[PDB]
Amino acid sequence: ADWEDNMETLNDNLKVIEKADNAAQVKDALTKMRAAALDAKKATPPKLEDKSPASPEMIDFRVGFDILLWQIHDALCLANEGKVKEAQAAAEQLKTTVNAHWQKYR
Amino acid sequence: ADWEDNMETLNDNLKVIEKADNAAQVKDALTKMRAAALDAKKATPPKLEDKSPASPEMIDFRVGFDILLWQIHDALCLANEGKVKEAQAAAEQLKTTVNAHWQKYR
Amino acid sequence: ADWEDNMETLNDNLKVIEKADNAAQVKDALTKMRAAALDAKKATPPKLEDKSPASPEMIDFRVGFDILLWQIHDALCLANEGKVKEAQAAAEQLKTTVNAHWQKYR
Ligand SMILES: [Ca+2]
Ligand SMILES: [Ca+2]
Ligand SMILES: [Ca+2]
Ligand SMILES: [Ca+2]
Ligand code: NA
Ligand SMILES: [Zn+2]
Ligand SMILES: [Zn+2]
Repeated sequence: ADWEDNMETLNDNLKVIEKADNAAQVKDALTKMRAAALDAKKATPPKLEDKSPASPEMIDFRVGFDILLWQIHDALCLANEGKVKEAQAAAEQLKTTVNAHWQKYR
Repeated sequence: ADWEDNMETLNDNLKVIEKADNAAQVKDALTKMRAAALDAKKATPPKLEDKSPASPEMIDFRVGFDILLWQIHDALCLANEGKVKEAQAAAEQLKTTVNAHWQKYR
Repeated sequence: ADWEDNMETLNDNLKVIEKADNAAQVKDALTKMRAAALDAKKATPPKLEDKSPASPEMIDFRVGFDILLWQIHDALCLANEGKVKEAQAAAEQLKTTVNAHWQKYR
């Protein structure tokens, strides 16, 4: 449900970044990604729906989103200094982390 | 500090930022806000005292402080580059989020 | 990695930062510290091995690594601006936090 919609939002803004030209477009898209990742962090993903809220699996899930958030931050920092090409290359690796998380927990 | 005291710290420093003259005052206030938001993640609002510490409700509460922390980060990054007016405008957005969290959990 | 090996990594990279000659070296060390701290967030330290993963003590432990992560970020923000000496001074606060965490949780 809502976790899946957050995953899709992350992918949409990744495509937005991959087809961007100036630094402010990349920044806007990464900011939307950060918001979607934070919204997903509080969800219970489909694979873990049968586990206790107190399970170590859910803590690992949430810390994985913290890792994604610091990767988003690095891309955003590159974009905020006008390094558009480097920001887009960092976002290419974000595609991996985002969709690996998607595929791990769906 | 308990949750209400940490929220008071957030609001006191939002006022300091609103009335600030230079970048050093804004940076000091935002650093205090960051410390308060992190400390608040260890607290429990009175209406959630009967919930499990990792219940979805308490996860939502802690991740709401993560959302605040990333908005604080944006404002502090602006203040660190001497962008005082942009940092104050971002702190005005911070007040909205702080108020919404206050209303949600008090 | 387990908690102790992550603490080893944090201490090793604090030494690297202290002796570092340029911004690339400081950025690399701080990035490794960030990774070790995020990994340690999924661990259980020796003092809390008799506590539940979702106990209040373990939530407080994870928030302590969030605090460290934001201090790492401050030093990394300085290094990203080429302010090597200021970043090393900031890493003095990391040493205090890391040492206190070692003493509290070993
Ligand atoms: Ca009060
Ligand atoms: Ca209640
Ligand atoms: Ca060892
Ligand atoms: Ca060693
Ligand atoms: Na070593
Ligand atoms: Zn947690
Ligand atoms: Zn930053």
